[PDB]
Amino acid sequence: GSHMKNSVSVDLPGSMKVLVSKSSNADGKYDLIATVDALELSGTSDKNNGSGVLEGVKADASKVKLTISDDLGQTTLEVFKSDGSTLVSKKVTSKDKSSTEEKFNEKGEVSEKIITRADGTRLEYTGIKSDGSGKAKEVLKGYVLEGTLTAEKTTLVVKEGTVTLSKNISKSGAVSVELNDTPPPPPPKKTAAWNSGTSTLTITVNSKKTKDLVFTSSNTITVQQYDSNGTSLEGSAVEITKLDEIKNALK
Amino acid sequence: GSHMKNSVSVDLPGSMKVLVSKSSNADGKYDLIATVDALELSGTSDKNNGSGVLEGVKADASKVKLTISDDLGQTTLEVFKSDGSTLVSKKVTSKDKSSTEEKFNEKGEVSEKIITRADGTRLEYTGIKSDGSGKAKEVLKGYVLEGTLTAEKTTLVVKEGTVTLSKNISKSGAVSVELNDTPPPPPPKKTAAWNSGTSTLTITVNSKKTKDLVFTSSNTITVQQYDSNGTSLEGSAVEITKLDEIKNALK
Repeated sequence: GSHMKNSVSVDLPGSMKVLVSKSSNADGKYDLIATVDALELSGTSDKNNGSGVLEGVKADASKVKLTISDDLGQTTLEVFKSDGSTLVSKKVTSKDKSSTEEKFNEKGEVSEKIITRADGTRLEYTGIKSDGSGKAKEVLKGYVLEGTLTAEKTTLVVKEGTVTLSKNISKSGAVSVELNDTPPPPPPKKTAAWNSGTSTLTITVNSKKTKDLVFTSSNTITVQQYDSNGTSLEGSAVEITKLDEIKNALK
Repeated sequence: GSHMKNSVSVDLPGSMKVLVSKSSNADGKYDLIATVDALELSGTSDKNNGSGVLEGVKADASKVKLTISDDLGQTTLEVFKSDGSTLVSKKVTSKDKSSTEEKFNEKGEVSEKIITRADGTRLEYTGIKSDGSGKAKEVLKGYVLEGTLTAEKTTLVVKEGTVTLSKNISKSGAVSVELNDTPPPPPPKKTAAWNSGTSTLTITVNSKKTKDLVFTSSNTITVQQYDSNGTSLEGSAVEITKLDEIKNALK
């Protein structure tokens, strides 16, 4: 790969290496050389520990820039369009093996982002919108949490029955958790009044009369409905002819 | 079948016929003859309209008695054991074609009873016990209602969901109806408190702490239960290793 006479090799975060000249040149700057994805990057630095900025040009004229932090604890690898300013990809890697990788839309704005923690768990963001929202996924050991992203926080949601658990992660990385239980409305209870004089059972639900069941001198049962206000009967009484029709009227 | 010289034939309820002599005998009583189920029954009456009591003896010595009401509106056909007093069957039939038929246990007590109304609907009682209870069935046009019998009333029951409809019929035949709705208890609602200092969500149900969910600095979730009183934690925290275990803890 990269070769430099009278150089020291420096190991970098992200499984990269930079060669730094043992000697400084006329300006007292040190030469830096690195090969990243088979492209040679080069720069000069005031320092000789391996920190600085290295640059190169892909065969398709894309511009590549590798920035190495002063203490060697972090690398930033950026790929631009040929203009040298519209980002195509960006990966920041720290010595503890955590990292942030971004993909960009055609205008150079972040459209996807993967945060890899030092322990290998990940936050994966896709479909990022200009207001900072998007779809979110937290990849943990043994399982994946799903949710959404806003500008201030990532909200991962687990649902079971009527219970919702929300794990919120601020851009700072602070965690806060909430739980909600929204039980369905209790079904309104049927009550009934019996008028022995008219052999009529009047059912009520939610304080409204719903129907009259008449138990006739002919040993039959009829059902008649009330209007939506429960004010008076509507239509005509219907004689029940099968058991399922009694059950239905009790629904 | 039955034959009598100088007699008039009288049609009776229950598709029976009695022959009555045109003349009274020395005592001024009239001869009555009838054939019921191929057995000739005979009696004498003070009256000549066909009312009275006729009796006969089956080939197995069972005693049969047919009583015809004074106005001919009702017949009672009883079959006894040879003692002439332990009932084996009894059928009362009215001119309007309603009827009551009873079967009896070996001690001559009613064990089953069918009431047939003039309109052909029926009440069917089986397994009648000495306290007057038993199983009940009302056979209506198009469907059958099921229930139970007590000494004072027959209670036919239709259930749908949590609703129970009861049709009560007194021994007099008066009808009264009731409805009950017993909704299940509303599921107790989960609530939770978040302690940011300990990154711990504490769930409560029915005013008792149920479990702690800890969201650790290692990007893991642990769950630990409280005792049945909700007083303090029990056992040891268990690390969640799959999504189903989070859902389970939310059940």
